[PDB]
Amino acid sequence: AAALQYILANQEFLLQFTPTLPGIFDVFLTTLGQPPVPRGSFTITPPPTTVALNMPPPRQLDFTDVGNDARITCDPYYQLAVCIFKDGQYVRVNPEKASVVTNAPNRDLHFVLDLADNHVLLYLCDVTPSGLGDRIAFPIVDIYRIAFPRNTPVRASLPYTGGGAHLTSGGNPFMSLTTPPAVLPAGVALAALSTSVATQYPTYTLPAGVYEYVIE
Repeated sequence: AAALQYILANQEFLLQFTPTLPGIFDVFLTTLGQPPVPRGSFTITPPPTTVALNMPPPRQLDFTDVGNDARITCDPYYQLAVCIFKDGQYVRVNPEKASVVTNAPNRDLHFVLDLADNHVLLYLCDVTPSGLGDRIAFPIVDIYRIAFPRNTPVRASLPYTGGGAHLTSGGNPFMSLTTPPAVLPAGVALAALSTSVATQYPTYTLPAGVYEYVIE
């Protein structure tokens, strides 16, 4: 926005300008006959854009399809804003699990928990440009801190395309991360909701159980 109000008595023009784009604007003299002479330079200014993740409000771990509300405090620039990296650029999040949704307080993230997150960190990331992370990315430490209770099941999905056979309940191997037939016990079953960073193998449910999230 630019606003221009003519004030006779005062010989002044009110200038309301938006701090947007870096730019240093050159102004020239107006009075009648319009003589060749400049006055100087006016500077337009880049915006404060901060994006901050806020805690899931209940102390409760929604390891289901509903997941949980990890709110965002953002200056209104970008929606559906979770990312990681792809050979040289950045690779966009699974669309099921990373639902930044609704005309709630600010930006509301309803994120489906997954053990994947033991061998992987995501960033809350600038969407709007044809390039990711210009108006920053928020390293989402908050989500990585996944807990393993022995009363609500734990869902695990292919954390990346490498060999995670070492998925273990006190040592014993289970539904290993990428292997020709995994050891599916009587408390495990595969999660139709393909909440996996990768295509090859989708999410499964491990039971009420503590599992060592390890690679080879």
